Amino acid sequence: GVPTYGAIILDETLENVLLVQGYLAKSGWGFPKGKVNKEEAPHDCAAREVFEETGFDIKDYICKDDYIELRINDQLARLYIIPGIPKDTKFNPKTRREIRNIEWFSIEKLPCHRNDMTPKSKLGLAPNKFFMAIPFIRPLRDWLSRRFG
Ligand SMILES: CC(C)n1ccc(C(=O)NCc2ccc(F)cc2)n1
Repeated sequence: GVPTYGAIILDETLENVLLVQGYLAKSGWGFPKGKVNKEEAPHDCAAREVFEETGFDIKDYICKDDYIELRINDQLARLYIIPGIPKDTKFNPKTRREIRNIEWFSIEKLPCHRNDMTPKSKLGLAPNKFFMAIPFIRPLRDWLSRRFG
């Protein structure tokens, strides 16, 4: 699969993260990210996808070594960590045909796993609108503890 790049943007307090909500298959909440183009450097793809989805340019803030990367079903997703962005920043996507809404979420309230259905003796996981963000939440909380305390 083609690698994806984007950002985990936090506010000044470090307790909120910015998620975006797409449509249809991308109908839940997730970190802003997208597929890398031919010859495009990972930091440039992250800034482009982030600016396409939020209107906010992270180029002057990206730190090369500060990211979380996960391999999910043989697709690599790397989100550069971008703290300290004021909560009153005006985010607007470029294409409202792709992004429904953009919101800050409390990190501590976000789930870091989906729930089973052991109540119902049924296998699998219950739907959760934060499905795409979930895999990054525990690695983020651990990264913030290490790098900030
Ligand atoms: C399996 C399905 C649920 N899926 C695939 C990708 C996403 C996702 O990333 N959702 C949030 C999102 C990010 C970028 C964007 F441009 C629009 C929406 N969700």
